[PDB]
Amino acid sequence: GADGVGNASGNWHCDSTWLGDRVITTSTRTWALPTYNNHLYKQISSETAGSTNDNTYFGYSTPWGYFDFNRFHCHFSPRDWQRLINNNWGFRPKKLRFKLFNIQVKEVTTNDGVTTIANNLTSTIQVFSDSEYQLPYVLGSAHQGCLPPFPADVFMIPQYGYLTLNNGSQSVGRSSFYCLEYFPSQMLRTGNNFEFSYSFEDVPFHSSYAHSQSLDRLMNPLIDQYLYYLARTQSNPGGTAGNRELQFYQGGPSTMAEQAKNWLPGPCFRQQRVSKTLDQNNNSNFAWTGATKYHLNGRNSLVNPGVAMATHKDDEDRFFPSSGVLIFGKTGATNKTTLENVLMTNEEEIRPTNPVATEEYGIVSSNLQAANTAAQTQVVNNQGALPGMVWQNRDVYLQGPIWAKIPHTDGNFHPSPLMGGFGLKHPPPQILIKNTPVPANPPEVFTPAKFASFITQYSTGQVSVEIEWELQKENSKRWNPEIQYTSNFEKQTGVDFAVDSQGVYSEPRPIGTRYLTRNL
Amino acid sequence: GADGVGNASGNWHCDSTWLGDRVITTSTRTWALPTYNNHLYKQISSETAGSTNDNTYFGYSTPWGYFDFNRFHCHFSPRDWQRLINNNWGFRPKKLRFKLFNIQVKEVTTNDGVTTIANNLTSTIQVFSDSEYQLPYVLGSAHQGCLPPFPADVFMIPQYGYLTLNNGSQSVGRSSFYCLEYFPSQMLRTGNNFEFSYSFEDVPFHSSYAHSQSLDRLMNPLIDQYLYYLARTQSNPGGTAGNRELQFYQGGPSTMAEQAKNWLPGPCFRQQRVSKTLDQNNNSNFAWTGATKYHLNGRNSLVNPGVAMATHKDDEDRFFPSSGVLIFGKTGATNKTTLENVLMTNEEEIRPTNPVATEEYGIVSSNLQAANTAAQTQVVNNQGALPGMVWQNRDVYLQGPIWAKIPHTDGNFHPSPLMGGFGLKHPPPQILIKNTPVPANPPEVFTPAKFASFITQYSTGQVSVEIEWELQKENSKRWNPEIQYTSNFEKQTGVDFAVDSQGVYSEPRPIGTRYLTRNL
Amino acid sequence: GADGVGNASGNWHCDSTWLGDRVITTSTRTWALPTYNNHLYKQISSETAGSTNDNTYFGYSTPWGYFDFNRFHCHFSPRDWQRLINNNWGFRPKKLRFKLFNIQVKEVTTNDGVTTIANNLTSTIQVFSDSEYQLPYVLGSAHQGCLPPFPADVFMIPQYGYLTLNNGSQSVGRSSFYCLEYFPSQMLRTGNNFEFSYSFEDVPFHSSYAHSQSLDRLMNPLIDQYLYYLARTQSNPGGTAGNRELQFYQGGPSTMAEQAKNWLPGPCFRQQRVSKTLDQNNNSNFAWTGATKYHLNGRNSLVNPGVAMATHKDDEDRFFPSSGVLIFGKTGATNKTTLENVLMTNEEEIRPTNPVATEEYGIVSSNLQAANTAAQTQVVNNQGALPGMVWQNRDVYLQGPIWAKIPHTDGNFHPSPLMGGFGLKHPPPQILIKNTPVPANPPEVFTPAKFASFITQYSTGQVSVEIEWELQKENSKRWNPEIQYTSNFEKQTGVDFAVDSQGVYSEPRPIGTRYLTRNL
Repeated sequence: GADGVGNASGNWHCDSTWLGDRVITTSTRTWALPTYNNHLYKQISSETAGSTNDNTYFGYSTPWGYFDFNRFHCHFSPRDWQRLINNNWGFRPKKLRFKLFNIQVKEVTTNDGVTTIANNLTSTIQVFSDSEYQLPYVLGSAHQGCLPPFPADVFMIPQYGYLTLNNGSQSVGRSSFYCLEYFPSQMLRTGNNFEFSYSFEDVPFHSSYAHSQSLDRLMNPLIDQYLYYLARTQSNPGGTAGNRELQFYQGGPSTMAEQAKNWLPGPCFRQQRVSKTLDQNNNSNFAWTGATKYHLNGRNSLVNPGVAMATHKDDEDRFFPSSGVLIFGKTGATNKTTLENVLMTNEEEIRPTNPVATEEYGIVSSNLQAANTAAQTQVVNNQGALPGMVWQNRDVYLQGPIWAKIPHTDGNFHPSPLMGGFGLKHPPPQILIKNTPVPANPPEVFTPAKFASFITQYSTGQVSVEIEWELQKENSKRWNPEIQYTSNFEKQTGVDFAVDSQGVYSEPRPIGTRYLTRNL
Repeated sequence: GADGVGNASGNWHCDSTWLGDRVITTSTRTWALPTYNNHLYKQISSETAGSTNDNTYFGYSTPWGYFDFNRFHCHFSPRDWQRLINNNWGFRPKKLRFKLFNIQVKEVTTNDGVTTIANNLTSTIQVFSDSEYQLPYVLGSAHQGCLPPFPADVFMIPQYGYLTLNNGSQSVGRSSFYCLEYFPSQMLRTGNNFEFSYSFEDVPFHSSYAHSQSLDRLMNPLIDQYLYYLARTQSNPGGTAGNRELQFYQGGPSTMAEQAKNWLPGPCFRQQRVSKTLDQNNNSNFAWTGATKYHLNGRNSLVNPGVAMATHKDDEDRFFPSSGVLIFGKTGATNKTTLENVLMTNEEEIRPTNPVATEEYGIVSSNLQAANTAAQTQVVNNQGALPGMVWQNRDVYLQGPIWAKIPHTDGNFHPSPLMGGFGLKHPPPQILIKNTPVPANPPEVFTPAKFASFITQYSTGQVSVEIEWELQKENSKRWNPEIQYTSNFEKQTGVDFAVDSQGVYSEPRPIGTRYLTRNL
Repeated sequence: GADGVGNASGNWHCDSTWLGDRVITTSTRTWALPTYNNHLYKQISSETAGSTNDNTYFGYSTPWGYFDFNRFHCHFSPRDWQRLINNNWGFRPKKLRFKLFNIQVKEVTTNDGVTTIANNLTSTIQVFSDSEYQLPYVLGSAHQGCLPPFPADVFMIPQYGYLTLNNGSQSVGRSSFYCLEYFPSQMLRTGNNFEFSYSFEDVPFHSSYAHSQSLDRLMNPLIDQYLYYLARTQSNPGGTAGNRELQFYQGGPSTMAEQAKNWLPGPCFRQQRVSKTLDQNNNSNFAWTGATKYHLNGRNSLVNPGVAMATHKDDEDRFFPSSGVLIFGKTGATNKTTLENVLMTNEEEIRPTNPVATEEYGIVSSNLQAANTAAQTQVVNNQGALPGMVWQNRDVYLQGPIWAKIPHTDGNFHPSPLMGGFGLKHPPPQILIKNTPVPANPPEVFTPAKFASFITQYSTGQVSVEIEWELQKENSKRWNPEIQYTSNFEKQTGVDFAVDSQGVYSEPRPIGTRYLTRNL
């Protein structure tokens, strides 16, 4: 930064600019940063609370905080989100610009029950972004602490901490320890400000479209194929006795199912089906026991949300995959709630290309039939990738994560975040912030020991983030109208996506991007 | 077009030019276009014939016709096909040029049983190609209606129609309706002609070679490995009692199966085995019941032909996969025939890299053995892709489809048409053609109602299509002779791939591209 | 036109181009033109059918036809209409381009019950547009005969005819007679084509927005005015006796109605209220008797639809103004139908600025009160314009008229078509078309008499019209989502705005432009 105490270090700019094929969404917020761990790095482990072999962990908690803006509703208003999803077949991020400014560091003293807060003008904060991706990257794990959806809210910066390898609650030899004061970081007083600019690597557009066709129906309904299939292994029964014969027909309008096809549905990893009407569910706890989960190094980790698959079948609304959806809270919901409080997203738009998450991929022959032996088949619950598969990624939601970091590995298959958004090798850097320690008066005779005695203080200020988004226009020749995301129209006690009488902003429903349709 | 009634709008050119590494195959045909649906767009659905939940559909039938040239024998004579497959390791399309010309529109009137046909000189046809891929793409579904194999035949243009999303026999909200008079289309009288040129996107060469080695045999037979494997978990029995011991040998000439390898066979999705000798098949109808089929949105769709896999084992000719082959008709075969009438293709050339379609991929251990517990394994009927798999695509046949359109999706795995040919994001555009309506005399007092009264008329003309193909030469150092595609040699009542006494052209057998061999 | 018989005189182009702030909508149709009045100009009058003093008329019917493209659905598909109304605050026409081409003139002869139709190559049609507005302008009267909504339909050109001044069924001295062969007109054979280009005069954008505020509520709810009003003419009663006093309060949050305001609702001309539930209506025929109608030269003409006013009150959906709405037919509705067959439009979006069509404008004091005299007031059913009135024009609908011609008069007040659309001093010219007479063989000895003997013939061809529209973008800062025009979403037997099984295109509902909101 440049000037001194009585000069503001940056303006409030929160806006959205729709120009041509791009949109630039700027958002500004006010934040508050406490002092974490009394300026201490501490190791954390599951030893303190026994938990279970699956939940064991080992790691470190740091005094540093961090800035999270990895949810769309940070950058989008409900109206701006509506322009996007109604008018466009896809979008991707292009550029990023981050700013801290108008920094204030307060000192707080407690005497005789009365708490007093005063400006500390000479105290600093430390801020650095990790550009080289050297620290553990905890973004993209869909935690709390992101900038709020509503510009008028004030949010508290979350604490930074990370996990590493472990054996039980202990640490193995490969466990890493990172001191974050071992990086260069800019130190800022009230006149100083912080900024950096970032540029997204090239990624495919998100698909904001739903298919208007299905794989199995891509044919011409009027015309008959020139390819035979095997229709019958017996002669047409007259009610007397079946006689062995091989009969071949041509796929045609009459029978589409038997007709030949070039393509196959996407892969599935199956999951249990749960009903929203309680009396239709089994009486037992199958949530963890009957769960679909993957086994890694003796740990069973639930598969959530998992491979993208349609949530329910054509006519069945009430069923949902046990682990196979994203679930959001309604406003004023605790960390433990019932079905009425949650907001539950479903992917019904991927039914054309994708299996239903709660049902089989297909069925496959298990044996070699003969004259005495009868044909047997087995059900395919899980299927990996086969040549000729097509699928869709999970949808992105106004409340959902924007990106996640692709791990650094020898290989990956079609990397995309299974929660949603844009897989990135070099995602937006983590921004880390801390209150610099201010010692309380030292003893006046030299002792080597650690101080532990500090002035309790916190800092506040504003942060603005600006992302440039690229749009993919809708080319469709469809005659009839599209589906659109609309407002309620009929009267109601309060406006959706607006504050109530008490001042509490709320988002009544999740909103996905897939409305406009295109051919498959 | 340019000139008037009595001037021909284009020459007949049907030929093939083999030059260097390319071949240019031009083919001309004569066509006839009727009037479909009495100039009406009509919705079609399975409601009219109940069928079954798997065969339900919803869609639209259009007055428009379309040109199909998506089979090799359109562009290739049996001799030209023989030069290709004997001399070359691969081929791919490069350029495309399409022409309509010599257009004639006849009016037909029926009085007192006598049908009279006359030229209508002022009537037009409408032709447009969809360059932007905005309409449902029904090509690549292997329907009839393509240009005939034999240049002297006349073919009738098929009717255009498409399917969209449905719930049962009804339409959901995403069902699309396309009016094809909502595109710009060129209107042509007898002097006018139509042309456009297309350029194929870059695709890999088809493999016209068969491997001369197998994955498991890629080793050196003379030399012994330096890698141990676990040969025995007991001591060599003397006929007294087995004793626990671990014994390691080196893979060598003696035991190749136990020897270590870098690669794995391609993925499989298994299918039932059917015998061409009727008495060896089970007595039951397993065709649909014992079928291998995939489940998509509550519909069971047969998997045909499916993932490329060898049709039968080494010595077993008579068995074939239930759904796992392409099947062609002999001349004069109905839409329902027995085994003698069909022409059945097999892939035996992919036995080196690919599983047998009718048998297991492998076997895998199902449990953790201990002192009391005995080792158990389970059979792998289906396998998705694993690191280190190699496979071959299904072969292309003189009768088979050339290309198919890769769907527009977020992801796909090794897209290739499972029927065969070249997967294309931007395939050759659909060419759509229609007879422009000519109204019968109007009533002479104004009524708003739809006419429904038209002059019955049809159009004929010639169409030529020219594709430029790129060739991949045979580099082999193989000493001994290759296998080749040869003619019969011995006498027979009639020439193969030639007309009979009655004038009916016929193709006696399917012909694939894989003859010449190369190392694996 | 240029070339001869066997060369098409123009291409089919039907499309829509959305570029920046403009949209260019081209539409092509096929038409059929009969021979009207056996080539005769005939006078028409109400003398033939007595009717009533209000319905008397005098005029002329002409052999000429005319082209009508004065409805939006000619130029807009239901999807293109949806892009417009969802994304924009207004639109107006800019340019116009009209084309006739591919002309065909058929001769038709009837012998012994068999009707024969043949091309007549040397026969012509006559086409002229009236650029100087010299003929009676019958467009904008919302008649039938316009190009159909659906491009695949064929329409018959309506007959041209006009009315002039009359006394009863007779003609006064100012009655005008127009011969349309007294204008220059282009004569076209099958090779010839017709074209002209037109440019709309500058008009205000249509308002495609609904107001998000009302006139009476424009104030600040939190703050109290500095202006007093007279609250009470008696002292606050204690239950004993009222005492004369004058008391003044300040308009504030509590009482908004009494608060001072700068503006007034638009003018009203009142109309009767009819309920869609039959049992709530009076039992009588009040349709014509209780109608709202204006009296001009001894004729009572119904006021339809009339001055723009909200159709119903806030909570009352079922009521509608007797004459005060536009009413459309469902497909397959006769010229006499019941309530179920009609499609009825309502303006609820003008409730903020406009009176309810079925209720009073206001109430006004009728007398000078004194000590003995009590205050009296009268209801205002009709109100002309007052200083400080604001209002909204009636909405435009996909089925409704685009423009109407402002009469040429000494004065007008806020000219806009009361049906809807754009008032134009110089609207798009009338295009007039006729089949040129071809005489049957003359008698071979000279007679002066009129022929009356002609070859019966008709003509067909294609017509394309292209309008360039200018758009007004949506600038709103509104946080929450807008209302949008959406598709059905839930399943149904057939797609809306699409053909049925029989081929009949239908529009299920009327669609207005007002969805997006802006402040008042």
